Amino acid sequence: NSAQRFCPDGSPSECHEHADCVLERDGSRSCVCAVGWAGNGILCGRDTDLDGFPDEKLRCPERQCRKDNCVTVPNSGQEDVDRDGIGDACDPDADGDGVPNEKDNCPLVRNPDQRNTDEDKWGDACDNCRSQKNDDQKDTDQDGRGDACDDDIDGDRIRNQADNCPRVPNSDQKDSDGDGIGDACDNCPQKSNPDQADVDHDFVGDACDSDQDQDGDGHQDSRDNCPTVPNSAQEDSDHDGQGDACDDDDDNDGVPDSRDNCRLVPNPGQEDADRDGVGDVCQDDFDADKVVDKIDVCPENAEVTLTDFRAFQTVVLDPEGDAQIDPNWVVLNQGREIVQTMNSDPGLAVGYTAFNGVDFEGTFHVNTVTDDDYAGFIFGYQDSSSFYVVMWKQMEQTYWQANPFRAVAEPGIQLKAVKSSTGPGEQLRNALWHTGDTESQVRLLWKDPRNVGWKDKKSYRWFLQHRPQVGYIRVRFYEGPELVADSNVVLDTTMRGGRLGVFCFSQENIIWANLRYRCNDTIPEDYETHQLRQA
Ligand SMILES: *[C@@H]1O[C@H](CO)[C@@H](O[C@@H]2O[C@H](CO)[C@@H](O[C@@H]3O[C@H](CO[C@H]4O[C@H](CO)[C@@H](O)[C@H](O)[C@@H]4O)[C@@H](O)[C@H](O)[C@@H]3O)[C@H](O)[C@H]2NC(C)=O)[C@H](O)[C@H]1NC(C)=O
Ligand SMILES: [Ca+2]
Ligand SMILES: [Ca+2]
Ligand SMILES: [Ca+2]
Ligand SMILES: [Ca+2]
Ligand SMILES: [Ca+2]
Ligand SMILES: [Ca+2]
Ligand SMILES: [Ca+2]
Ligand SMILES: [Ca+2]
Ligand SMILES: [Ca+2]
Ligand SMILES: [Ca+2]
Ligand SMILES: [Ca+2]
Ligand SMILES: [Ca+2]
Ligand SMILES: [Ca+2]
Ligand SMILES: [Ca+2]
Ligand SMILES: [Ca+2]
Ligand SMILES: [Ca+2]
Ligand SMILES: [Ca+2]
Ligand SMILES: [Ca+2]
Ligand SMILES: [Ca+2]
Ligand SMILES: [Ca+2]
Ligand SMILES: [Ca+2]
Ligand SMILES: [Ca+2]
Ligand SMILES: [Ca+2]
Ligand SMILES: [Ca+2]
Ligand SMILES: [Ca+2]
Ligand SMILES: [Ca+2]
Ligand SMILES: [Ca+2]
Ligand SMILES: [Ca+2]
Ligand SMILES: [Ca+2]
Ligand SMILES: [Ca+2]
Repeated sequence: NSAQRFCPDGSPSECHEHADCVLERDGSRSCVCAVGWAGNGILCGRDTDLDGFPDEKLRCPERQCRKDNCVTVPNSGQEDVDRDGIGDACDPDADGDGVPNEKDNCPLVRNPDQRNTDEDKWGDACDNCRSQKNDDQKDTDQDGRGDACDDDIDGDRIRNQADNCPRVPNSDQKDSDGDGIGDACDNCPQKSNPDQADVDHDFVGDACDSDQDQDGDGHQDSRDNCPTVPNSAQEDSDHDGQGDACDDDDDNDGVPDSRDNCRLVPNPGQEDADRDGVGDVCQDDFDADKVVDKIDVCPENAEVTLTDFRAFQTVVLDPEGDAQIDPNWVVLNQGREIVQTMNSDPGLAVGYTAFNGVDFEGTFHVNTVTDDDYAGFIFGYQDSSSFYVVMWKQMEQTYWQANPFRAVAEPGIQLKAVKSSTGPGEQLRNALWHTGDTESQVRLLWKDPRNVGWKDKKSYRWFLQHRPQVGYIRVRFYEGPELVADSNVVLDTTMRGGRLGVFCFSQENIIWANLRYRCNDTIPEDYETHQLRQA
């Protein structure tokens, strides 16, 4: 029998049995349903597919109270085009136009006529390049004309053939070295590297690249706005050249941040609308990003703001190709849900924001009985040769390519460090498939002692904690409401910060739903416990 708890401030909690009381930085507090449950904090219903919408409707009136419109397929976007109560994620005819999904060249825009003049994946009714095949449907400047159609693909009003950065906008067209490649998109804005050689594919060309990075934050010294402090996120509030992590007045208003109250907005006076410790222009907006602290994913970082994965770099881990099918990625739920539909070569979707200390949670689900291969997530991504990966494989299996070596994979969660000395290729590939260490490639920092694969159409919630400063790594897995695997504190210092993403390898129809990341440098307690308990 469980009883009513008190909030973190000691006031009596008034949350649901299956909700926690959290207090925000302004000493207000709110309830959140615990993993396996959904609603506001006060009403919690069971959440079967771990996606934030409950199996039954609830009496409160916020999105998360209305009944999940795909009870078992995770769909945090809750998308329902034809608004018929069946979610796109599990409605036989998503747009209700007669043509069932599998046979509909435009599954979400209605088009019984099924016209498709170029014969690419997409019907005319929803193809941003009518007479030009282009299944990936890239529209870099969000204009309507896909790239394959666009005479100004990046929308900077400079024509493509007359644009020295034909894809990265730059109306000033500055090329500060004449290599022909414009500053806005030259991997080397200082040195002529017309050929653009980038041997390691870290996106620093050769005439630039030093491969010197002493703090391990994934930034070249030559190019690290704060060389000795791991600061992968690279913030520099004032723009004064030196990043916050070493800078002594990150905003510049004369007050040292050693003793300042609006550390990130100019406030030379330390003046207030109230006496409470915080200042003024930064009251409930520490970083004045005009996004209130409570909702701000990186409450003291001006450019990051909201968990958002729709801007993502795509990495391919065996570029030669074995299947020569590339994973293909769909984002949904406003950048808070990723989906991968192919039975593909290895690959990573990786978001553009980087982090120091970070918390990252998602729901892993493989929406299909078919295959039994690998899915996972990525944190501390620095480049295609340096990152941390968590992968899981349904079925024990020896990889079919016996070259370059025999890679055998086991069921059951793996934590791996990837520091490849070769990069995307044959080696890294078998290295990633193999459950164990590969001499110049991968180290298996942790594996789940259960040795249990993921179940077909089942939904698991993951919670990562990374603290690059102290090399702290810790991952938890929940199946339904119950915790099922815990790595414990894994100390490892290979990439001291990086970017977040997802990984897949040979597995069609994975959903990563209800994705959340946030800034967190406050180091977990059981770190010093771990450190002390060397007795
Ligand atoms: C950023 O990271 C910080 C550390 O990793 C996070 O701070 C931690 O916040 C939690 C608050 O939940 C504190 O942990 C404990 O909370 C429990 C809650 O009771 C329930 O859980 C316990 C197991 O702890 C279980 O036994 C019970 O049955 C309950 O179901 C309390 O019982 C404890 O007193 C304890 O406070 C950590 O102490 C706190 N650590 C630190 C170092 O601050 C922080 O919240 C993260 N911030 C984010 C995501 O914004
Ligand atoms: Ca009470
Ligand atoms: Ca649900
Ligand atoms: Ca659902
Ligand atoms: Ca529908
Ligand atoms: Ca329908
Ligand atoms: Ca249809
Ligand atoms: Ca249609
Ligand atoms: Ca077409
Ligand atoms: Ca087309
Ligand atoms: Ca375009
Ligand atoms: Ca252009
Ligand atoms: Ca355009
Ligand atoms: Ca351009
Ligand atoms: Ca240049
Ligand atoms: Ca150059
Ligand atoms: Ca390079
Ligand atoms: Ca490099
Ligand atoms: Ca560095
Ligand atoms: Ca640094
Ligand atoms: Ca600065
Ligand atoms: Ca500072
Ligand atoms: Ca400064
Ligand atoms: Ca200051
Ligand atoms: Ca200030
Ligand atoms: Ca104040
Ligand atoms: Ca803010
Ligand atoms: Ca922010
Ligand atoms: Ca299967
Ligand atoms: Ca297989
Ligand atoms: Ca496969």
